[PDB]
Amino acid sequence: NIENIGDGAEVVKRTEDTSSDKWGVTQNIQFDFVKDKKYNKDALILKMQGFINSKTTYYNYKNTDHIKAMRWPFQYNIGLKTNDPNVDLINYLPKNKIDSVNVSQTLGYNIGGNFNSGPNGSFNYSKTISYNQQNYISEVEHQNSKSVQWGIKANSFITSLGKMSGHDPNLFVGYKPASQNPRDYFVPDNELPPLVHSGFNPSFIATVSHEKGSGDTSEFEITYGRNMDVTHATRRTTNSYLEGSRIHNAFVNRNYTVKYEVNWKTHEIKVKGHN
Repeated sequence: NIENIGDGAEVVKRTEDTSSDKWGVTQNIQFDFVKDKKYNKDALILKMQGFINSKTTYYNYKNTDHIKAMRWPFQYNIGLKTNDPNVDLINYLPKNKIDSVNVSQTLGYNIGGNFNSGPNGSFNYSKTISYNQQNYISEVEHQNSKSVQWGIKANSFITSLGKMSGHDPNLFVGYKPASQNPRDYFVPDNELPPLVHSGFNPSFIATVSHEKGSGDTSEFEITYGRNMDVTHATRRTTNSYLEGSRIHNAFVNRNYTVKYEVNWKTHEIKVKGHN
């Protein structure tokens, strides 16, 4: 749990695993403390992994028998925040808007406080992210020196019907209903991306600096969750056909938030709370 990355430099590693069956979330956090004699600041690389269940559900609408609903994650939320004035968020990955099916990036470190969030010469330490986001797009929703938040949202779909936007109210609505079971007014699982039928496996990185001797502890709040949309499929007769309608941002910030405290001196980590 201690890796030597060079003369006067080492990485002290800690991990925290925290799950919520209520939110359907697992936070697998890697806390890599960068101890370097040539770097005048405390530094910590946080690798945010785990799982966010999609919580996709299908149900009959009110007292009807012609209207069926699909409650699905329009977006996944991944957020990190500190309330410490002595901490600075110095880099994070992914930085830019990315629609690639797979997101794989590397953070590099070179002795003397040199971080290369660009991916010449080798690194003293590296950390890699890797996640799949088929039909979704990743982009930073918010950033400042104390926080970063990504949105991984429904983007572009090709179902059995054609090329659709993640905002299109007809998205996931079936052409013909299979039965009166509410699932059956919506496209089968092989027409659904994994982020809709199963969930998201996040892989995000953030690096923070801390002014040495300004305080031994800092709190970090990490949030993992979803913004749920509701798609209604209405059976009509022209023999039966389905017409789609959407309640966009039906349930926002359905998130599991965990508060962590790091000790810069002892490299120890506690969980202070969660919802």
